[PDB]
Amino acid sequence: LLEVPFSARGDRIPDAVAELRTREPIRKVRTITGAEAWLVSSYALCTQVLEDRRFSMKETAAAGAPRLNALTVPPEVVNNMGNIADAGLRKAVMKAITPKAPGLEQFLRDTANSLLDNLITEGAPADLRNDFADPLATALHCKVLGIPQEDGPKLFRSLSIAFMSSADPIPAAKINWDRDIEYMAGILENPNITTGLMGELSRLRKDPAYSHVSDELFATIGVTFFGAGVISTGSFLTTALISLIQRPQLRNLLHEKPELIPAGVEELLRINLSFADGLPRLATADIQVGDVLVRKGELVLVLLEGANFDPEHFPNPGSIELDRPNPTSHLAFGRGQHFCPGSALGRRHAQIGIEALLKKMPGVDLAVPIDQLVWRTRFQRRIPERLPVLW
Ligand code: HEM
Ligand SMILES: OC(Cn1cncn1)(Cn1cncn1)c1ccc(F)cc1F
Repeated sequence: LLEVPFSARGDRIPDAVAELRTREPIRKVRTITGAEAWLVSSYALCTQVLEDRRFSMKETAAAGAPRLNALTVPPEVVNNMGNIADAGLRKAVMKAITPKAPGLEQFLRDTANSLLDNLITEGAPADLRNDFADPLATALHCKVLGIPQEDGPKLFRSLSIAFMSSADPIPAAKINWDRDIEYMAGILENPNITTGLMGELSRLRKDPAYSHVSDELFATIGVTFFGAGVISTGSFLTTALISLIQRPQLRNLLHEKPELIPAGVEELLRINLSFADGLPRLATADIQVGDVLVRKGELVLVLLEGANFDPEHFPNPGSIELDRPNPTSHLAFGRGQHFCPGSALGRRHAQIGIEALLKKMPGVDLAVPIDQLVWRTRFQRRIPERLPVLW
C-alpha cells in the first residue's frame, strides 16, 4: 500500500501528487498507524468531501476508528468548535480572534518590526523561524487571549510534542496538556485578566447562565486556540517566507507595490505545504466519492495541496499569479462546517509579517543552500527547524 505522508518537505510539492490526482483522485493508502484510508487529491473530490457533513471530523476520534495518527489530546477536543457552539460561546470566540480589534494591527506591526530590528542589530545570519515567525505568532496569540506576553514562551514549549503526528501514544503530550490546562484554569480565576478571549471567557464563567458549561471546557478553549493558532500562523509564515525568498522578482514586486501584498499572501496560502497530512474525516454512511464507494466507518484524508495545485481549478497552478479571478477559492483554510475561524487573523499575521520583513530586509535571501534546511518529521506541519537568512 502507498504510504502517507509522501514527504516531510515543505518547500516543494512531490511530482507524484500531479500523477496521482489525474489517474486516481481517490486512492487507498496506509497511514503511520498502519490503518487504511482514502486519499483524496483533486479540487472536485476534495470540495465534495468537505461540503458533505456525513464525512465527520468529530467521529475521527471514535474508539476503534482507523486513525491517521495517535491522539495527543482528549477525544472531545477534536469537537471543540461544536462544543463552543453548544455552550453558546461562539460569537464571543469569533470576536476575540478577529484581526479588526482596536490596536491589534499596530501591535502586530510594531512587534514584527521590533523582532526584525533585533535581528538586524545582531547581524546575519538570522533564523526567521525561531527568531521572527514563531515569536510573532506567539506574541499575537498572547495578545488575542489576554494573557501576559512572558507566559507565551512556556505555552509555546508544548507544541513540538502537542502537534506531533505519531503512530503511537505520546506520554509527554498528556503531561503538557494537563499543565497547560491547569495554567489556563488559573488565568480564568485571575481578576487581572480582563482583555482578550480569556478576559471574556472569565466573565461568562462567573455568570450563572453558563452554569451548565464546565471549567474543563473554558480552559480547554484557551489551550486549543493558542496551540492551533500559533502552530498554524507560525508554520505558514515560515514556509511562505521560503516561497517568497525563492522568488526574488516577486519579492521585488511586493516591496515596490505593497498594495499587492494581500494578493501575494493569498497565492502563498494557495501553494502552501504547511499541513503535513490530509484533513481527516470519518464516513458516517456509505458515500460515493468518484469511482470509489467509501464505506461507513472508513477514514478519508483530504489532501489540500492536491486541491490547491489542481490545474482544472487553478491554471498554471505552480505559478504565483496576482491577478487570478477567484483567488480566495483555495482550500488552505478548509471548507464548509469546519472552515478555519482564524482565517482572517492568519491572513493579517502573514500580510503584516511579510510587509515588515520586505521593508527591513529588501535583499533577504537564504544564507544556506535550500537542501540544508532540516525538515521536521512526524509532525502535523511541515517546517524547517531553522530558517537561516541574510540580507
Ligand atoms: C495561516 C494560518 C492558518 C491556517 C493555514 C489554518 C488552517 C486551518 C484549516 C485547513 C482548518 C480546517 C481543518 C479541517 O477541516 O479538518 C482549520 C480549522 C481551524 N482553525 Fe485554523 N488555520 C490558520 C490559523 C488559525 C488561527 C490563527 C486560529 C485560532 C486563533 C485557528 C484555529 C482553528 C480552529 C479552532 C479550527 C477548527 C474549526 C472547526 O472545527 O470548526 N487557525 N484551520
Ligand atoms: O488543534 C486541532 C487540530 N487542528 C489544528 N488546525 C486544524 N486542525 C487538534 N489537535 C490535533 N493535535 C493537537 N491538537 C483542533 C483544534 C480545534 C478543533 F475544533 C478541532 C481540532 F482537531
